[PDB]
Amino acid sequence: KEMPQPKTFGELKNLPLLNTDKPVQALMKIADELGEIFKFEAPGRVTRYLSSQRLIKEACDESRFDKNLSQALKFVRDFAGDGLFTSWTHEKNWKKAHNILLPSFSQQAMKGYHAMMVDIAVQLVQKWERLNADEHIEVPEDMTRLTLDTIGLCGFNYRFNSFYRDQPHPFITSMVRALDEAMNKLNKRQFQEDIKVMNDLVDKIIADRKASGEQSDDLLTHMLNGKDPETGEPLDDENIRYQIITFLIAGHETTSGLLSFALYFLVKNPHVLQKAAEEAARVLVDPVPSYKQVKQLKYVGMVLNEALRLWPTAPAFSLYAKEDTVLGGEYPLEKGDELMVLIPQLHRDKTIWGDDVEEFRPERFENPSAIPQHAFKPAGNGQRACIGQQFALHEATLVLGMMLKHFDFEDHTNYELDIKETLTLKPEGFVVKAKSKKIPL
Amino acid sequence: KEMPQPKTFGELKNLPLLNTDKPVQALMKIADELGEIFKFEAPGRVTRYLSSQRLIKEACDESRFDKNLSQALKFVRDFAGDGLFTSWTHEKNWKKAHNILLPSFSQQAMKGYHAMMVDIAVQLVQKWERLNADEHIEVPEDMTRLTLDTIGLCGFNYRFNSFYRDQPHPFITSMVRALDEAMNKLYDENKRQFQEDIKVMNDLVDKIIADRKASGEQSDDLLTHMLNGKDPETGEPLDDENIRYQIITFLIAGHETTSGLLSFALYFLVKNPHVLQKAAEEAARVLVDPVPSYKQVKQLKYVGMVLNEALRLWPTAPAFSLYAKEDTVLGGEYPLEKGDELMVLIPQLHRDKTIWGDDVEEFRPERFENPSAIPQHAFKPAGNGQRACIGQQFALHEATLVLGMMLKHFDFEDHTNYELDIKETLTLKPEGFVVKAKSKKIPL
Ligand code: HEM
Ligand code: HEM
Repeated sequence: KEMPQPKTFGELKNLPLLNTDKPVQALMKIADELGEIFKFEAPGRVTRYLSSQRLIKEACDESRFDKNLSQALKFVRDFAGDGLFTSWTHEKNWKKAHNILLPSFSQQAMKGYHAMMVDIAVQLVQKWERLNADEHIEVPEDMTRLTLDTIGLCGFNYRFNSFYRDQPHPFITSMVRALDEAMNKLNKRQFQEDIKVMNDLVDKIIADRKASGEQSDDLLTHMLNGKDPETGEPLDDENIRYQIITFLIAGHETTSGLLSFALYFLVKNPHVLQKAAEEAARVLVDPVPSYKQVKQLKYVGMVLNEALRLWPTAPAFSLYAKEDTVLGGEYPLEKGDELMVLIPQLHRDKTIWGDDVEEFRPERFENPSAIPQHAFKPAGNGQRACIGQQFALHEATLVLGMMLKHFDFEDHTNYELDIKETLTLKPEGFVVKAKSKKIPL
Repeated sequence: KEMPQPKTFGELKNLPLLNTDKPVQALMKIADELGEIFKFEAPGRVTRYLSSQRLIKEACDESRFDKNLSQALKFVRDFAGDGLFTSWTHEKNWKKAHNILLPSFSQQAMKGYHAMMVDIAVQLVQKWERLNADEHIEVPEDMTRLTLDTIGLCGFNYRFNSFYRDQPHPFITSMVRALDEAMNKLYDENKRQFQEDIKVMNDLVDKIIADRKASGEQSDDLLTHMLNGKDPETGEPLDDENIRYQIITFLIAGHETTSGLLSFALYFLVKNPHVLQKAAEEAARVLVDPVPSYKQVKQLKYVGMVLNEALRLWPTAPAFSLYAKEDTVLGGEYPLEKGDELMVLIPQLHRDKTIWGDDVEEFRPERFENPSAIPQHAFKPAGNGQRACIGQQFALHEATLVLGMMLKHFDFEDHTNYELDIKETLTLKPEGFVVKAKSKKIPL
């Protein structure tokens, strides 16, 4: 009944324990030591970190707990505003935007984003095809170039052309500078300038599209044409801007991290790589993969789910108790008390996954119906789960499938995993050499 | 712009594509080929079948579309008359009965029907408790015995005593034969028999109304409510003949839709043993008294989710008809003229993958864990708007109660490895579904 709590530093409470470049990995070690629930305090704040499926399934009951705007989300809200990710569930724009955008993020909707995803995918594979013998690839760097550009094209038909440059388009620079500044807060002049660079570009694109009247296959067209069936209202131009900035912020790094971690696990487990590469060869028989072919990349999808099991790229999400309640028959909580779900620990719960939790075994996802409810939560929970989850997996399955069709990979530095933490996780410094199989592209 | 339509074969039009006694299932396969809307013609008519949530939301706009009496409903009107189910919305009795009966069908009103539901539910349990080792249960048959008797007791305090008989009470025999004849019409002896079945139904129900009025007895049934209610709008009460039509209508409209729901839920539970275990775990944790209380039925959350998921896959009154009130454009692409008919294909609506995900055929009650998050007009087992099922709270309270008791008292075996066979009439049901129950020996 008494909750464990790690070391306290007087009036600093537990804050000093997170004065580190890798706070989630430090919290996982605290979960290692204290078990399924621990208390964590900062000067005027309290949170309880949950690690076991037993307690997390109760936390995921939406009649009892709702998404909380953590301090990180409040700082990201200075530029993400009231877009989906940084809104309270009871804010009117959360509901409006959710009802309008849901159907445009469905698996069926991926069919209309497929060609633009392929356009950027092909640009990445062609870059690697064109490398000389004395060169290597910087994985996370190229995966981020890919994901940013794909979200810019599918989101608002805008080309960042990140594969044509050494220094990123100026929006990307301000966006990543903006996000790092908000994560560092856990400058002001630079922060305000970076907000303006983001709003100026996105506002201009929205004003240009409304002027032309053109209809394309992007999310902006859907937002300009959508009407919330409940209120009957469309989103205004400011909120559309925040949704756009939000797709980029929430989707670019989580998705590039997944691709980087999946390639990492594959070069470290050659037998799994070979099985995934043999599926890619059999399925992707055309020089341009089709939507239906990506859907048949089943083992590739299993590789991606297992990479997400071990290193879910948006690793913690925050909840608040809606009313007074008791968690797991043991821990009484009051209305408003906050819970943090530590996804990487949930995904290491030996009572669900077996004792081999640290092993990379995509075969765990062979039968998706066997995974207990709330045991696997890389996309968060319920109505506040990631709306971009079908987009992210289609993109990553498409791209990983193409990589495996076209190249053999070498882990030429015997890379040592070093997980860098920002809003998201990624394998910093991960580099490979790819040798082309010379297959038509 | 042009409406999709299946191949036409000269003067037979699209009729050769429905050479079946299971047209909704056949129609769902055409929706799978042609999409969210298709026109369907036969020499006699023209209708448009709608399957996506996006166009069904527009068809559900009551200022543009209203309930159409299909031909089945017109044939059923010969014995259901101007009861709520077979009336046009503009008929005076529709609006008077609607206003008067709404408060007797609310959730709150279920509190007063609860004891009578419990009465018939205990008889079903006792029947199954008393079977010998070598026996099995006919599911839709017993479920239909239960619903008819529950509707009879709660509707007009009449006991059909279906669990005491091999052959139903004469009223039931006549009602079900009258219904069958109505659907089969979609013959001189059929006609004479149909007039005899109408007289059996009317004579009994008229006699019971008259006995009630002559005694002044006040009971907990819908008949008392209709004898004493007055429409707040016109200030008038229902007359005796209309009261007879609503009693027949409750039985017609409620018996097989509700029995079909229970049968399909038990079918999905025995084909999905992990779900059945989770549901039975809730029934054991919640139903701690000898017989369930109203409050206990309301706390059977997972049991209600199982029932909703069964209604998502196989909505037991699967299609409803609408007519355009005025000229209008549907979905910004399809112009309709006043009077044009639409059919809502409920099971196909319920498989719209943009709403529910790609896994639409799976039985997963957890899809209903947070009802408020299901998109508007995505789940429509009770029809739409002011013409929606007035008996919906009654049917869900009954089913939740009965399935909760089933799961409390017995373990179930799908001893024939039953192959799902969906018979279509006015409703759906798993024809021939059979099971063995093993008592948990928990006394009532
Ligand atoms: C593998 C990649 C991804 C992962 C692991 C991921 C993870 C998550 C998680 C854990 C949440 C919930 C956060 C919370 O509870 O506070 C979330 C929400 C969200 N994500 Fe993703 N995400 C991914 C990709 C994307 C993409 C590609 C997009 C957009 C194109 C996107 C847009 C969003 C949005 C808009 C929300 C908020 C939804 C709402 O609350 O209504 N994400 N994501
Ligand atoms: C799960 C069981 C049930 C289902 C799936 C169901 C379904 C429906 C549907 C879809 C409609 C609309 C028909 C149309 O638009 O043509 C309807 C109407 C109706 N149902 Fe139900 N029903 C069920 C149970 C009941 C019960 C138990 C009763 C009575 C005790 C009942 C009585 C009625 C009546 C009177 C109407 C006509 C309402 C009006 O138009 O004013 N139903 N039902």
